[PDB]
Amino acid sequence: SGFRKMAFPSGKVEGCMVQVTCGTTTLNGLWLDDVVYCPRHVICTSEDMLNPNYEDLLIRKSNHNFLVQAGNVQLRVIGHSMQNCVLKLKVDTANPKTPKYKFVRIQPGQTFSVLACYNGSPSGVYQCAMRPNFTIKGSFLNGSCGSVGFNIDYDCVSFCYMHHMELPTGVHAGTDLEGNFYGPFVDRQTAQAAGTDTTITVNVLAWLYAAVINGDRWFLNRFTTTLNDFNLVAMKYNYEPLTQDHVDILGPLSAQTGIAVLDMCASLKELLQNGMNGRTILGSALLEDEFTPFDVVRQCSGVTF
Amino acid sequence: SGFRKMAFPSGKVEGCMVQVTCGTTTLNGLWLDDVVYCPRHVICTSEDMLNPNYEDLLIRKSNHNFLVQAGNVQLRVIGHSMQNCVLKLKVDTANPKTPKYKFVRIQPGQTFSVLACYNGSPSGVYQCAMRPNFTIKGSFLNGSCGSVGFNIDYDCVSFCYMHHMELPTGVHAGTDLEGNFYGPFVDRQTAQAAGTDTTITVNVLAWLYAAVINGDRWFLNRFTTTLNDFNLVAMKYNYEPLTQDHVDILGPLSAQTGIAVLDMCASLKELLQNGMNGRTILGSALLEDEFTPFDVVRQCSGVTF
Ligand SMILES: *[C@](O)(C(=O)NC)[C@H](CC[C@H](C)F)NC(=O)[C@@H]1[C@H]2CCC[C@H]2CN1C(=O)[C@@H](NC(=O)OC)C(C)(C)C
Ligand SMILES: *[C@](O)(C(=O)NC)[C@H](CC[C@H](C)F)NC(=O)[C@@H]1[C@H]2CCC[C@H]2CN1C(=O)[C@@H](NC(=O)OC)C(C)(C)C
Repeated sequence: SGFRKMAFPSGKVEGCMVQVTCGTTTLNGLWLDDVVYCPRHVICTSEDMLNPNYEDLLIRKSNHNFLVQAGNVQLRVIGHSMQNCVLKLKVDTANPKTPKYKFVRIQPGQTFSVLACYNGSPSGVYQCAMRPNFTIKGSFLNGSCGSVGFNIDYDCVSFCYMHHMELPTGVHAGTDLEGNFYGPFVDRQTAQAAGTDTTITVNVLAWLYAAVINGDRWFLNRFTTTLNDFNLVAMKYNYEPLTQDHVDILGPLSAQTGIAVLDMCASLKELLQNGMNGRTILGSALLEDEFTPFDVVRQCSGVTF
Repeated sequence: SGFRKMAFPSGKVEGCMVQVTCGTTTLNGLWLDDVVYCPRHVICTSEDMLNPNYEDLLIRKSNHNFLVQAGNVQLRVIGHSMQNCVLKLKVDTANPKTPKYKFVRIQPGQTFSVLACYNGSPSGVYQCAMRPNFTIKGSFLNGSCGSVGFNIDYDCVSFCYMHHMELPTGVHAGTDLEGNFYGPFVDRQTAQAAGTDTTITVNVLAWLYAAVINGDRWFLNRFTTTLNDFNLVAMKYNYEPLTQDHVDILGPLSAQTGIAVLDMCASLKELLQNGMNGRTILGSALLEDEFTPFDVVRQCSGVTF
């Protein structure tokens, strides 16, 4: 038993991390087969940043201007191109540690692990969610740009995030591995504010199921609710609507515990309207929304990779 | 900015994880050079467990009875011995992925990462603290025995924990890599209860410094306290005494923020006596005690490995 915020094992991603330097700027890149992916702003100084013309800056670079280091070893760059907000540096050596991988654009509410890196060297790993407002609540210092987020399914690493920016209040924005930002954000140092965030209702329910599985049952009430009536309450408390798809996705946890989803919704409604009254659930004094149903099953069933 | 519970990158440990089977029992082992370390209870059935005589059970085993698998590959066992609560299986192949390593017995209050594993395959990684009562609040399912806890210092993996048991209320007990339990516990299925736990005061202070560094300052008051007067309050709230060593260890964070440790102690005293009043600190509605001062510096300074 027990329940922790649990990241994927990071080894398969660690073997892909490199350092990319262009001029004065150094950040991280991702080396897969014979391509290194990194944020396009490696080609900028911190005066280009107010509004860089990246296409223009890149035309004045050539392959040799990119210093790519995998540990101690320089990798010779033999081609380069820009795809949205990422650069692809073709190198003359394929990474022998490349795992089976895919690039995937994740949906808001889904979780992933971040391997935070500096100068191509991993610092730590932690689990995040893509927030409904397309930011992530990460932990990043200057030098972490190009760090990636990912999920692992058996042997296959699905890369979903590359770090680019920090927005006001210490939240983070970035791209998929095709270089397309999540959310309305752009890679320039200009006033941009995230939309107002919302709580990921299906994930809160998943975490209440995790609590039940772990024997922390105190909040289960004797009632039920309709989907529509629950959503009227979710709206008031800035929770996202619960859909029938969400109900179906919660099916495995509902079956395991014998608690119908709409019964769990009645218990969550009471928690929203009345509070926790100083009690905890799974050691938390707030309702947690960064565990997906799959995260709960994986952690409560021992899924390995 | 940002602050997350952050585990060490797990790759160097993943490359050491194997499966060990003896008879009906399968669990995880740690393969370093030509030795596999695992819990001695691999030689038990789940009837031996009330009170096994491990020395006696082991005399009736020979090398070939231990099936050790590293991924797809069986490793031939050529020697075995017992050291306290761990078995050491000598194998005929040295692990080529062995990192620089040490075995270290950590002190209560210190943190480490756990790589949870099943059938020799890693499932996830998370950060824990050794509690003052010598348990850890982990996340472990049957099959996770032999999973290890560790810290990384640049290139060197310091292994500090191997998982053996779960105690009432879903907390966990285990050994160092010399097989000596943390705490009074024994590897048998007999009534054992942890001592009453306490809150790790120096770590709470470290986390308040992390909050200040991240701009979450609301709880800083205008006062100071003496060490003695603070400890009288810590005692009442089941917090461990703060020592001068702790004050000195907090020096780097105090210097960074300009807040003297005893001034931060006055702010913590007020939080203990008055509560948070529904506010959060670093996104938490409770005071967090599983970040050490070093954890805060590492995460707020970008230390890599
Ligand atoms: C990376 O570029 C990096 O690590 N480089 C070595 C950094 C990481 C900063 C934090 C830790 F996330 N990101 C930037 O500095 C980006 C930069 C590229 C896109 C536009 C440029 C500014 N920038 C920012 O994050 C700014 N954010 C901002 O303008 O938001 C509207 C701030 C944080 C520098 C003000
Ligand atoms: C490991 O042995 C394992 O994973 N084996 C495949 C397990 C892990 C159990 C949980 C997830 F931690 N541990 C045990 O079952 C141990 C076992 C070895 C030492 C004594 C034996 C009982 N045991 C327990 O953890 C029991 N704890 C207990 O007796 O505490 C006083 C319980 C949890 C099985 C009752």
